[PDB]
Amino acid sequence: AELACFCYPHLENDSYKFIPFNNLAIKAMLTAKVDKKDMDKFYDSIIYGIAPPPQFKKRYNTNDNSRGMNFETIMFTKVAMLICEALNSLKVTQANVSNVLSRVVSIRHLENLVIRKENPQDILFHSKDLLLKSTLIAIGQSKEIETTITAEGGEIVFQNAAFTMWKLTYLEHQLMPILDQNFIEYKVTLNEDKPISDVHVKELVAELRWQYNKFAVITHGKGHYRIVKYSSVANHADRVYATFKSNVKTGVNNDFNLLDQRIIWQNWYAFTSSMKQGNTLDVCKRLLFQKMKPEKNPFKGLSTDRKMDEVS
Amino acid sequence: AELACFCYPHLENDSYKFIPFNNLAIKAMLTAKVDKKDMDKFYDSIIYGIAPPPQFKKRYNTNDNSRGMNFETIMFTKVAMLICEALNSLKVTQANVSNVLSRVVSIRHLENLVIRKENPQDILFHSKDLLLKSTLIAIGQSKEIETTITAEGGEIVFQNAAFTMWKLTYLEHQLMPILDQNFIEYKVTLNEDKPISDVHVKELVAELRWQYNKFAVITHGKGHYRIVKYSSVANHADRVYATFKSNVKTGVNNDFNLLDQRIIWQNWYAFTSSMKQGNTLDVCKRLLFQKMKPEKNPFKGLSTDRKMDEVS
Amino acid sequence: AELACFCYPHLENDSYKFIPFNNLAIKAMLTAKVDKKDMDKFYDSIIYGIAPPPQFKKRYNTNDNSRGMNFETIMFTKVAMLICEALNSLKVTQANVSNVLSRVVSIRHLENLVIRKENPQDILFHSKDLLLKSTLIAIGQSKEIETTITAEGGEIVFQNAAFTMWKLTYLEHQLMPILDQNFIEYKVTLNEDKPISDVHVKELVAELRWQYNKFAVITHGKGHYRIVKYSSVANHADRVYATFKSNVKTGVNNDFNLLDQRIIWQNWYAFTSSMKQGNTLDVCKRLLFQKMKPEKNPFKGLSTDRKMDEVS
Amino acid sequence: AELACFCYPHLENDSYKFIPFNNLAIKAMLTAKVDKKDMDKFYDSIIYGIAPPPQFKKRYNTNDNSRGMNFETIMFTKVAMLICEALNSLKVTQANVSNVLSRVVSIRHLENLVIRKENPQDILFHSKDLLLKSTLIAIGQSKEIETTITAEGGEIVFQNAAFTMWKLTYLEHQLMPILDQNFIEYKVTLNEDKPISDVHVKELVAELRWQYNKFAVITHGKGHYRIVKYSSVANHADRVYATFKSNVKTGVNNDFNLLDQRIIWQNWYAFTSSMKQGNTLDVCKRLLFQKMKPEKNPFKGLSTDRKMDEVS
Amino acid sequence: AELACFCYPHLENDSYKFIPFNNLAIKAMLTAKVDKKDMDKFYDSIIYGIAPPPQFKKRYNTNDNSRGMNFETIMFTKVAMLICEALNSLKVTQANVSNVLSRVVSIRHLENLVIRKENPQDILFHSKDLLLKSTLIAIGQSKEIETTITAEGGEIVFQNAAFTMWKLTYLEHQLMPILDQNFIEYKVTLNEDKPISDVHVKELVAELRWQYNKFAVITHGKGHYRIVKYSSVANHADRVYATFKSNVKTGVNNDFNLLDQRIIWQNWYAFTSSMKQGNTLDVCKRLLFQKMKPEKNPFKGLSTDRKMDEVS
Ligand SMILES: [Cl-]
Ligand SMILES: [Cl-]
Ligand SMILES: [Cl-]
Ligand SMILES: [Cl-]
Ligand SMILES: [Cl-]
Ligand code: NA
Repeated sequence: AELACFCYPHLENDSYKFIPFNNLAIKAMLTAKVDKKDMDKFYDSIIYGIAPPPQFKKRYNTNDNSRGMNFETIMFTKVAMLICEALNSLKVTQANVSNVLSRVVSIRHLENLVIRKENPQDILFHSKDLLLKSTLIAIGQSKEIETTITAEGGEIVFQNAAFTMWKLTYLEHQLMPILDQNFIEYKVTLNEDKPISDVHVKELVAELRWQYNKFAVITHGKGHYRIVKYSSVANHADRVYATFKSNVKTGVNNDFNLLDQRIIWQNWYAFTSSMKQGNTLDVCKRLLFQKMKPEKNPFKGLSTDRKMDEVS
Repeated sequence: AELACFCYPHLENDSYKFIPFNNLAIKAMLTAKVDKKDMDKFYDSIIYGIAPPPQFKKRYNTNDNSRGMNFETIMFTKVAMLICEALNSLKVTQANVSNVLSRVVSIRHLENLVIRKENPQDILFHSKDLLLKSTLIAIGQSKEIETTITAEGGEIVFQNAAFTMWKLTYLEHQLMPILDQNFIEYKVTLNEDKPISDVHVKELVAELRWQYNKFAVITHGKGHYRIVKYSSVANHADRVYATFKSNVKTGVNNDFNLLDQRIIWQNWYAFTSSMKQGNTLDVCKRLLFQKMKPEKNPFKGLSTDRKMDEVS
Repeated sequence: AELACFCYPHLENDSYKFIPFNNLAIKAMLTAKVDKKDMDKFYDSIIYGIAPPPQFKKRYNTNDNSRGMNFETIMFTKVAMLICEALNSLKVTQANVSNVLSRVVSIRHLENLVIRKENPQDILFHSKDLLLKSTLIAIGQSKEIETTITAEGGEIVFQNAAFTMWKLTYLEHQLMPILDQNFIEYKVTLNEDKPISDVHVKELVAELRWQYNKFAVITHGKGHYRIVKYSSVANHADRVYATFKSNVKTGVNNDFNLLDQRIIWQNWYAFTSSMKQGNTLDVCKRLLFQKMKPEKNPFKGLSTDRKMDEVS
Repeated sequence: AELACFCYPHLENDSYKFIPFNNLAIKAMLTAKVDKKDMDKFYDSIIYGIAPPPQFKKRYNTNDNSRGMNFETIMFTKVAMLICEALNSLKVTQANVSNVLSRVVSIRHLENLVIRKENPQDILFHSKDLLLKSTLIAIGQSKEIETTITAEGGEIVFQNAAFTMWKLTYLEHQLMPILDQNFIEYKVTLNEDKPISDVHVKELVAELRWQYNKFAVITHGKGHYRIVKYSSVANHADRVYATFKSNVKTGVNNDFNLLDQRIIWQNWYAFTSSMKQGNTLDVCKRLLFQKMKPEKNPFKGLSTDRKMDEVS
Repeated sequence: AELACFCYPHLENDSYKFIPFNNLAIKAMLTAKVDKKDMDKFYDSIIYGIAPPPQFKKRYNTNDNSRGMNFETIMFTKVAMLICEALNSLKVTQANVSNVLSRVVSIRHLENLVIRKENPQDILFHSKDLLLKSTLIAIGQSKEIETTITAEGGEIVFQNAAFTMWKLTYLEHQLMPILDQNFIEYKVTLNEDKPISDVHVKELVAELRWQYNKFAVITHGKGHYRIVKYSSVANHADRVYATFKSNVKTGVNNDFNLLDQRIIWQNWYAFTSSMKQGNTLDVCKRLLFQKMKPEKNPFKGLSTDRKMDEVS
């Protein structure tokens, strides 16, 4: 959803402050009769303060909508506040305010950051610097790459010197949970920006082959691995191409990190490489469904080793 | 119930302070044997402080009474405090204290204000000024008219630039809930920001005809619309007439605002107009039960009437 | 779903007997690996008897399917038995068996018949003749029209000499409930095959206008009225045209009863008339969205009468 | 309610057989549009058999009515069957059928009889003769007086050679419970129709004065004592007088048994005596509220004896 | 129990400070092996501080004892603190220190004072002086008579200018509840220890005769009325005489206030009068069981007046 679904701008001095919507203001807006010309304008609930532009009605869950967010939960407020705190640190100017608020982001990523931030065990709880950096990355206001330290979060299920693997517990989210109960997804973030040894790569690949054999190892080009069911790959390709195409259109920074060819699923590496080369969706995407000549396996015997390890 | 059911006066210098009753003081009063001459006097429970005059026993729910209020709930205390705060701002004098305390008010309206006041999302939570105004209107100590901003509240089910429609949550009340489970009633308050446009009048009437076709649009003359089941119209008629009649008997001025003839149910407009002309209840109600086709042109003859006035 | 989802044929004498599937046989079939050539063949679970052809997998709810039926409920067995009892009375021959089982029917209609049949208050409980007739109508093996006596059932919400109105309680079904919690639908069946007086029509129309103003009065041409939300009409038109088109294709009896033009929604009568006249979907369907010149209202003042009735 | 609210007559051979209504038939009738002239006729639900005449609608509890009976409970069916069994033993004639069913009876009395007859400890369980007799008395088809053996029932709280005292547990009833939670009432039936010794009368009076001092001892003239709160006495006077008047008007002999003047409350004896003498309600009632000079009581110091027994 | 069951003395400066036992110190003491010589010495649990003298073991509930107090409840600690607060205000010296802790008091009376004290509605909550007075009276360290203001507490069930009647809720107590579920007792305290008008006495007697006719009105001579079941009177007599006899033998003054003969049960008045005259238990107590010549009824017709009030 757009950042504009959570907060509205308020001019103080030369700079804009951002304020969370009250959930009852949103609720009022959803029952409102509004002229077409005012669909893109902030809404006055009268009793509960300002509400988001009515054009965003479908971002919110109601009796007849389950494709939006549960804005009446406490997590909505927590996420809104997370966003506001980050935006407030930016000193957004008159010129940029609309651009900033129109950015569409992952709400689940933000709920996960709230979960990190509120846990006294977690570094984000103790470092406002890292919390802000992590949030800025999540709301499209940073050039920095998401790494282990700034990761959205979840449950750590594997870790070595170079990598941290997280289970994304989207089924249990309050604000915008995944509704398909068969959903399972992980991400692998890089611990440091530093050359990674063959040994540490091998360790990750061995874990992925043994423990997550039914998962494709892919990436959306933003600097981390996404571990997804093979049955979901086509959808990921659609999302990835569209984002890439759009960035080419708006001339926005369209840097796409392919990541390690020894780790990424062979077909996905082919699909994304062809995409970067400037091919159309159809040329790209069909590479996903093709059985390819198995590349020179950089790490033979990995699964057998894990197997023998388990037996002993 | 009378305001004297919630608090008692204490003279301090030149004006009164009002103090809420302890619920156990009321409970003791209910078991008390009192001289007839003392039925109208505030009661000393000895252990729990002053209590309301025994003449108001029937205002309180007991084993042999379910037609009063639940004075042992926390809401009783909250409503009593709301009343006291408003009354304390008035500087009530000896000349007026009896009249003030004898004013009968809607307890449900007051519970609804407590509900608004205690919600951080609601402007009443943040504006002592508006809270006082809203309360003063509710307890009959204001010249002001209830509007959206000063409304008793409830659930907003429709809103446009000119109007806010509220569902009244009376079934869920703690202090004096409606006990008939078939109860459904709404109210429409004017936002009163700017002059009203007929665009917004048409929108309201369309919502009412389409979504609430089984409800009569009426008013009790206090400046807002009441959306009631047609099957409850006769009862509202009786209540409205009694209040009107009583104000005539006593001497209080009857300000009955008829509102918009295009919005009010035609029969209700006729009934209230006849009432305002001093007709008996029997004559007024006949209009309620009469089949009646809408008035084409209520403004026809306005100039001719002015003409004949000049001739006279 | 197809009748073939509930039972399989077994040759006894010259005639076919029909036997319900065990739900664990179906469950086994859903986990089975089957050759393309055998998708249309009955499945042998080995342990739990015969199961339906694997081509019907999507008729059954599983972890990854919510668009089918809950075949593990007792209602599945009850419906299967209802079907078998009716089919067994037919003495289906070798030639017809495949045709009979391929018929797609409403499962909810059948669950409703089970609910009627199992209620000792209901005539279907006491008359095997009427139960069989009702079931045959429901499974496409009868020329008879569904009437009040043979109705699928539900809750009676209105009745007069000529009509019976039923609420379809699909939200509460066990086998294949409607999942959209906003669903509401009724049907009006004719009590007798006998001319209906203007008075009795007027009574129905008055009820529909007063109590169900937000519902379109339509029909699928099979001899009864369907009372559906206006917001669902376009979908009904799609379903109705497809069925009509298909029947023209297979040369199947394509009799479409328009029903009473004084009762049916004006636009729906236009749409279905144009359909019968042989027009395309686009010519037909667009009549639904057009505001038409209100036809000569056969019953003026109906809503006003009900209104005045309620007030008194 | 009238007997016609529970069953309808069906002519078999020589005479009428009474058959209980299905509760869904009643439920259908409540939704039915019926011609004015047919309001007093038995209603055909089509689906669920015959229903009571629509003129009796208010006898049945619905969403908008709480003053009737809960006809969807199993007790409705049990009461109906009890009525039917009694009526079917009478061989009612054509000339009598309508009057028999028009009789208004106590539904609570009937539920109590059901409670008696279904209890294997109770004599009514083991004697169809006594059961029929008890029921015929309750439904106004007997010249017999209700005694202990044929009592409606309840809980026995006192018993001696001559009397049995019952607590009427109307609060716990399923069909038509008393809704006032403050309700308490007892009845004292005579164990047999014989002269009662002074000693056995004195024993009853002693118990009433000691254990039930806040209760008036009255009678409705049907041969037993009713023990009711003094605060309900005036209401009993209204009901009793109303019934007495009704009988005199319709030429029915009241046969009002005053009962023992040594037991009945003095003011009640005066009231009913004045009623039998033919006086107006106003004149009779005036005797209820008259602090009349005590008659000397024929049982001195009964409470003193009980006190001393308690202390020992 | 003895005050020494709740606290121990600690000399501080000129006088003793009293300190509550930890419940685990008591629990330890209950398992302790102690010399007979030390049974009357305070016990050192080592772990949980000082404990009561082992001679008081039976005052505490354990697996083999249910006749004591529940010392592990929070009410134990509250009562203990209530006692200490009162004793500490006395500046007890070596002179009286031992007699103070030996005094046996009503634990239930003390729990009731805690219940009064902790209630913001109660005057004891706001006045430390009245709280101390009330407690000092309850623990036998005051010459003042218990009145309404200083009452132990309970539920107010009647009140007039002169009296307050309390229900003792001993069944619900935590520390040492009455275990006989048949228990019911009230007390009537004087609002002021001043002469009381005949009218105000009459009001009390009328309430007692009407609402509490099965209760004997007695007193234990300490300045208030106790309303007890007639079946408990003989036991009260034994307790009262034993205390009187004991006070005589222990030099302590009796000061038995017989209270008002127009209120007290005749037999109790005779018994206690005879007691005050120095007669033996046999002579005193037999007056309880004698049917006495009725005394001139001071207020004839009280019962009739209430009856008439109830009927109207
Ligand atoms: Cl990525
Ligand atoms: Cl109003
Ligand atoms: Cl149809
Ligand atoms: Cl009687
Ligand atoms: Cl005492
Ligand atoms: Na009828």
